[PDB]
Amino acid sequence: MYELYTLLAEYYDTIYRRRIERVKAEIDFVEEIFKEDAKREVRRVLDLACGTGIPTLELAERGYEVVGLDLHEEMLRVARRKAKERNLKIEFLQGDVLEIAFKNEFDAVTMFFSTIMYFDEEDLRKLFSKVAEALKPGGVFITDFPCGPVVWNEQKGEEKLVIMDWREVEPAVQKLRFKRLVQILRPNGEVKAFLVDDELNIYTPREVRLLAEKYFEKVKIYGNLKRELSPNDMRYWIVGIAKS
Amino acid sequence: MYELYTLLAEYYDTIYRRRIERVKAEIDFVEEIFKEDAKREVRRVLDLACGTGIPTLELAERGYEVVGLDLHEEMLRVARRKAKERNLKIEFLQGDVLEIAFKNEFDAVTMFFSTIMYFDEEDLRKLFSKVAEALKPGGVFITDFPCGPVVWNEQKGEEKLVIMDWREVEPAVQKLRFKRLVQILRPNGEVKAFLVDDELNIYTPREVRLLAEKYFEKVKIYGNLKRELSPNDMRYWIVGIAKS
Amino acid sequence: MYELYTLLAEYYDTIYRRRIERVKAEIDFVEEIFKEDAKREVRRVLDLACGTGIPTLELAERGYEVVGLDLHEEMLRVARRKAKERNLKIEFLQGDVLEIAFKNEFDAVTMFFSTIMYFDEEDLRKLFSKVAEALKPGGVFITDFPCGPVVWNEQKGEEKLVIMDWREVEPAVQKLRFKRLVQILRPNGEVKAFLVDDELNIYTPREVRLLAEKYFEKVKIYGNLKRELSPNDMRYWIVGIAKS
Amino acid sequence: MYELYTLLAEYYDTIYRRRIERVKAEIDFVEEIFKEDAKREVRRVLDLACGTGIPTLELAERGYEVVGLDLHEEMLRVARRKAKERNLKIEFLQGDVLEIAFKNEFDAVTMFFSTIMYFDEEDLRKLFSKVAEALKPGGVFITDFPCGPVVWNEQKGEEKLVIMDWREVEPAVQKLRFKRLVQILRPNGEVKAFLVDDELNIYTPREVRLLAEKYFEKVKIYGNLKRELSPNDMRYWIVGIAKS
Amino acid sequence: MYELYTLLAEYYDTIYRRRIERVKAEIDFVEEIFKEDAKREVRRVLDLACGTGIPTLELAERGYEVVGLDLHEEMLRVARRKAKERNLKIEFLQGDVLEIAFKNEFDAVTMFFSTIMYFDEEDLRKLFSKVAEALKPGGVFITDFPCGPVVWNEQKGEEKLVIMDWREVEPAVQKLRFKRLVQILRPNGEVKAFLVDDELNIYTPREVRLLAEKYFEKVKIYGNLKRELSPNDMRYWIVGIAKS
Amino acid sequence: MYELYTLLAEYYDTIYRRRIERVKAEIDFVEEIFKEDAKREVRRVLDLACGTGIPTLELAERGYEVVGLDLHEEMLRVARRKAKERNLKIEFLQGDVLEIAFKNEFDAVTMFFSTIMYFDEEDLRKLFSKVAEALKPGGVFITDFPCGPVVWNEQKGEEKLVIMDWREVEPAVQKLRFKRLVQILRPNGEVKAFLVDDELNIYTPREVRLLAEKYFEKVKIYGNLKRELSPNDMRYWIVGIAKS
Ligand SMILES: Nc1ncnc2c1ncn2[C@@H]1O[C@H](CSCC[C@H](N)C(=O)O)[C@@H](O)[C@H]1O
Ligand SMILES: Nc1ncnc2c1ncn2[C@@H]1O[C@H](CSCC[C@H](N)C(=O)O)[C@@H](O)[C@H]1O
Ligand SMILES: Nc1ncnc2c1ncn2[C@@H]1O[C@H](CSCC[C@H](N)C(=O)O)[C@@H](O)[C@H]1O
Ligand SMILES: Nc1ncnc2c1ncn2[C@@H]1O[C@H](CSCC[C@H](N)C(=O)O)[C@@H](O)[C@H]1O
Ligand SMILES: Nc1ncnc2c1ncn2[C@@H]1O[C@H](CSCC[C@H](N)C(=O)O)[C@@H](O)[C@H]1O
Ligand SMILES: Nc1ncnc2c1ncn2[C@@H]1O[C@H](CSCC[C@H](N)C(=O)O)[C@@H](O)[C@H]1O
Ligand SMILES: [Mg+2]
Ligand SMILES: [Mg+2]
Repeated sequence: MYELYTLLAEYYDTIYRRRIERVKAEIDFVEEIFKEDAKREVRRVLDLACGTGIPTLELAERGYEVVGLDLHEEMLRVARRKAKERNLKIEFLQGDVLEIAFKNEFDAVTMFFSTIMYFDEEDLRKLFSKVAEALKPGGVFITDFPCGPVVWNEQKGEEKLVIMDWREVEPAVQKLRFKRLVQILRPNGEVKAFLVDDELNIYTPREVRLLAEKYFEKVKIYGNLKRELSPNDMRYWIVGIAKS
Repeated sequence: MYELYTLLAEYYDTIYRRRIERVKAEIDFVEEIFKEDAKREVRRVLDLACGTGIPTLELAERGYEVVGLDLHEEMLRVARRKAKERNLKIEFLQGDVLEIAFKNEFDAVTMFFSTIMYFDEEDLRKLFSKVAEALKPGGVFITDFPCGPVVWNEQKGEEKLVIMDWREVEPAVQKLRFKRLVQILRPNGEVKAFLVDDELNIYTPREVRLLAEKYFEKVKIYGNLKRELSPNDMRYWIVGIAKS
Repeated sequence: MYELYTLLAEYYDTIYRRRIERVKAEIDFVEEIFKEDAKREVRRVLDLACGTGIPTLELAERGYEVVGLDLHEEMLRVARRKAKERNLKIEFLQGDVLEIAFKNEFDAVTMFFSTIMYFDEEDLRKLFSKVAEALKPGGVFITDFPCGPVVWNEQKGEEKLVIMDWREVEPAVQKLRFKRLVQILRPNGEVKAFLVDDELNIYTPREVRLLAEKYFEKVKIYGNLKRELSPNDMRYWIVGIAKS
Repeated sequence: MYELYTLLAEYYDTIYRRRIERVKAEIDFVEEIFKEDAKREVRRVLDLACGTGIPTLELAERGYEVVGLDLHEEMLRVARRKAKERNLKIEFLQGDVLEIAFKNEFDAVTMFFSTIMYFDEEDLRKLFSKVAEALKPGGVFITDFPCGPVVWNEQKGEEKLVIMDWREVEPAVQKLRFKRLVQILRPNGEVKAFLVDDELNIYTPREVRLLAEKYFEKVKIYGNLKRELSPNDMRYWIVGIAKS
Repeated sequence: MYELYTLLAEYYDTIYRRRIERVKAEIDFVEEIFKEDAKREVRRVLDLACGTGIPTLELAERGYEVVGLDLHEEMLRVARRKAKERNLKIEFLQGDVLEIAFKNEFDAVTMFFSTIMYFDEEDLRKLFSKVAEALKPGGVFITDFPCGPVVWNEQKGEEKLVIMDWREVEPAVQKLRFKRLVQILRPNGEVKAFLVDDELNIYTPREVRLLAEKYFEKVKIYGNLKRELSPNDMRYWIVGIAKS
Repeated sequence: MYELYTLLAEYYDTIYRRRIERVKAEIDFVEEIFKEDAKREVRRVLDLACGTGIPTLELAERGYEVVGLDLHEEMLRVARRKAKERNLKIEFLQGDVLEIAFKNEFDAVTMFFSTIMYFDEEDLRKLFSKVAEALKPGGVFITDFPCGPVVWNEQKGEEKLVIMDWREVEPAVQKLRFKRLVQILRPNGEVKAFLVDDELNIYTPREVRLLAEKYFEKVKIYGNLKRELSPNDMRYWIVGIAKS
């Protein structure tokens, strides 16, 4: 597990070129949540499992004081490099999100790009509990998650990446095995291959809300970058608002 | 909605011939639950949304004192007819399960064949609350639910039924539109057709346990007629045990 | 052929409830075309193969002087009924679009909802030629077209419609056989069924442009209700602008 | 079973319009087999399970003396009617092919259009045994066989036929349940529907040969109207040649 | 051909980890067959095409005197290694099963895991003939057989295996081309790949029986580890019982 | 782009072994066109984008005086090598087909195997214009084109090729991204991989005829190696006849 965040860390931004191309639209939505859902001015944000800091840097660019936390130093290495290149001041920390000990010191806490799926029910409750403890009164928690083999390609410099994704689902226990073979091709034909194989957890929007309402005064479920939920939306946002 | 239980009531057992052919194995499992999970002797059972009483009669046949409740008299008419023909004594009552008012008088309450899907979150909570009140200490609540067009046929007397089912899912709001066209063919080619169109709710096993855990001391999740849950099971059983 | 416009005419608006629900967004786009693409003020519009007048009435409601033409009186009957009920003054005429003889008297000519598909190459050229002759200098022609069995349902009063669609394509000759079985169910189960079976022609956006550029000074291809064309758009609009 | 040959007999030729359009191509092949595989002159032919006599009539028209045998009078009625209309002399008899008692009476025995699928292993042996008895030395036995829901349509006069086929396969016992809903639509929308539900047997080319070799000194397997078998052929022909 | 048994021999047990996890369940069934179908005591067993001896070892472990025969030394090397490690006495021989010359020497002869698919009709007869010669009166012959691209993965120590299977079928000649790309990934990304490309033969339960009945006084067809055959079983077992 | 014609040039004929195995039938058709459609005797032929010269050599072998032109020297190297080995005299030239300047000097111009797809509308017009100039009166222009991942394999010497193809279509702009991963496996498992990634253009038969009709007196559309077009043909041939 975590092959994507260690050995493939330097290729993460390449693999997720699309996610980056639309980070601005996503943070526009996040700021609307800060403005309409939060019950306090949002200035300091804790971005959990920040990875290479794609949304982290976008938030920083807009004036937020951001602290990013990630389990893997290989990912943080990339985030710090980009922050330095863009003259953005962000505090990047290594650590497990389940072990944070911040106490009512962030106006908002975020977890971007389906990361709640890495946690089972017990760990998710632990996470939400720690997030609630990290928030200032009226602060908000924001996290997004989604509803044979597929092949695609990207390119980093002279290296071409051919990626093949497939999944194995176990509905009864709400588990999903996400597999991704990444082949890195050099100009002369030499190849290197790495296999991502992570166990993920499947949750419905209602499930997350039920688990979250236990830690936040109010929880909202939104879809498709709008502060509303439509029947056919395919990506969801859970917004937890701390009592003020 | 409810076309299947009103206009098509007399055709229900024909449409669900398969469900009937395996009711004995299902009740064998239910008795195992009464034995291993219930904390009191099970004698009096309340079967909610009993329909034509397929599992209701099988329980009665084994000596249980059963009370069956259903919203539609058309379904109850079939249940009573079969009970009479089989010399089984069962009290069949018409009524909404959400309006029951029984108090500490049933050793076990059941709801067979995916009927929880007819209730949204709010009504499901209301249902579980009333079920808990109806149960006696150590009593158990048992209910089962599942994980373009598909056509199949059955026959009742001289009439042949061609059934076409299809679904429309709204994932965001966890809603499912179950559509079923039932064509009834007579020997001379004359046809009568009826459209079933019910709005159903989509729940995961974890989700139901969460909503139920609030009303029962303990809640268990089982699969495929075994007091355990395997990764690939496709039919689930939720068992609520009243504190004893 | 044309079963949908004769025997099923009174059910057309029911079958296409969705098309109606979004006619306002479509005419908003049409007016943007009038404003930005036309080289003259648009007041009088000829709506060819107007059917039940869905977009025809919407245009009339907005102040345009509209003339609607359709081959089938059964469709016009519906259009006139709705126009009268809404106090909209529209001149509805019966006739073949390939036989129009209007001479430079319309500011714009429209053909809505994939109707160019009913015409093969030769007839399409004839149509475009007649449309060009009907337009005032700087006027515009606007028409939209799209890129096992599928079942769905609608309802008109007490009647329920179960619709099954399937197609048979002949790529070599760019022909498509559009088939639709419409079953009309009455409350007591009695049913009436009609089969739509029309031969349609398949065209690419570039094909239509090449055929249209021969009759209009300038032709534009737009997609998805925007005066631009994106790689993945699935519905197209051809806009022909007459020399001014 | 047999609904297609009784209640739907008068619609058989309509449903199998294509099977008819290429009957000449098929008989050309059959004659090639008489000429190259038969070790005697073929004059008198016994066409088993002749149905509406589609190939039976084509043979007679070419000078062959043919006797057609079928279990259903409803099918023979159509065959005789066509034989009469085309002034072709053919002896059409009603009877079960498993009960024939002919002996050294025919130069060739045929069974067209996948009918062997109606007989299980035991009955197929009985049939082959009877066919061998009916043949004259050097005579030949010829029969063809192939390797949802799917909806299609046809038309007979003013009546339109909408046909929906689907199958249920039992691989272990090599059984196939072929279902076909035939809806007959009148111009005014009135409908008549019949359900075809036959149990068929699945055989591979190898199987048939192994079963036939026991009764014919020589058994050949051909495909796609050629006296050869290619790896990807999808329609097979078994030819049994009686010892001369 | 045979790439899986030569170049990939040391990876066979990894690729077929599941086939191994249920070897005990399979031998339980095999013993049931020895006990109920064999007309003599089974002590000495000949396991044809034994491979890495997965079932061979399970039999020996239960007291049977087993002789394993395989064409490839690379596979036997693995079997002997495991036999040694588990201190099991087994005589592993290299040789072609089509060339065995045993006579009235074994109480039972086995061929596990679909290997009959490697032989065409002619060679399958030769094999069955040899097996019959090798058996003692009342002895039994047992063999199982079943009814893309698909990608899956496994792991042996630090090496990860990504396997991609696809097939090319020739229905007419009942041939199957089974292709499998096995990519072996080292932790540093280095890769080794081998392509499995075997020609296999397609047989139905009926076929095998017809071919076997010629050499065994009694031939039975079973499915899903039970001495019975159900309509939907997908894995079959052929049991040949020598005349006693 | 062009990876297939540069780095993989020496593997082209192996990858397209099938295309080669049927070149004779294709040239048989081409000669029929020279005979029935050309209005002059065909002796000198210009084969544009000749590649490794598969059809080029077949034409030369039949006595035609051929000039082959290709953008990539790597492909021409293979063509010249084969011509030399087969003692065929052909003039192979390097160059862009869009830059040809031949005038009234070829009896026929050809472009085999879907190469028109490499040109957008503008370049295709430019190409047809230059082809017309290169032809002599009554001369003919002939070109053929077709109507997740798919894996297959081939072999060149000791090297095995596993090829995985997939496509990404942009219907609105009629663009297609043809992707092909070619993995070259050596006996010891070592691998070399190359990614083909070309942008292609999608045209219908009618569309090509429209663009061509502008440069040739007559243009014909044929399908499946016959001087006619059938409804279900999947490969098309466009034939331009210069006015004679
Ligand atoms: N327990 C845990 N604690 C901290 N980070 C974790 C974690 N489990 C997973 N992660 C981190 O989850 C991240 C998922 S990738 C998503 C990255 C980033 N938020 C974005 O929007 O692009 C990885 O960087 C991984 O290292
Ligand atoms: N609110 C409600 N109260 C009581 N019955 C209800 C109900 N909503 C739906 N039902 C009943 O739900 C039943 C579903 S059919 C399943 C029937 C039966 N338990 C069996 O196992 O076969 C119908 O008989 C319907 O009338
Ligand atoms: N040759 C022709 N002349 C006039 N109308 C024609 C025609 N061929 C088809 N039609 C008409 O094409 C219409 C297609 S239905 C689309 C209707 C309408 N424009 C809308 O947007 O809803 C039918 O009303 C049919 O009668
Ligand atoms: N036991 C049996 N004896 C005689 N005919 C039989 C039969 N079982 C089925 N059939 C006949 O099988 C026929 C199959 S339909 C094929 C008909 C015809 N040979 C053709 O080529 O078109 C039906 O007409 C049916 O009545
Ligand atoms: N003609 C032949 N003679 C002996 N073994 C053969 C053979 N053709 C194929 N095989 C062997 O067939 C085996 C198939 S693999 C199945 C192995 C083993 N019986 C099990 O149950 O796991 C390979 O080990 C291969 O070497
Ligand atoms: N602009 C251009 N000018 C010349 N050749 C071109 C070209 N664009 C692509 N090609 C050539 O297109 C060829 C396509 S491969 C088809 C090759 C050959 N006609 C056959 O039938 O097998 C390649 O050899 C490539 O180099
Ligand atoms: Mg845990
Ligand atoms: Mg025409």
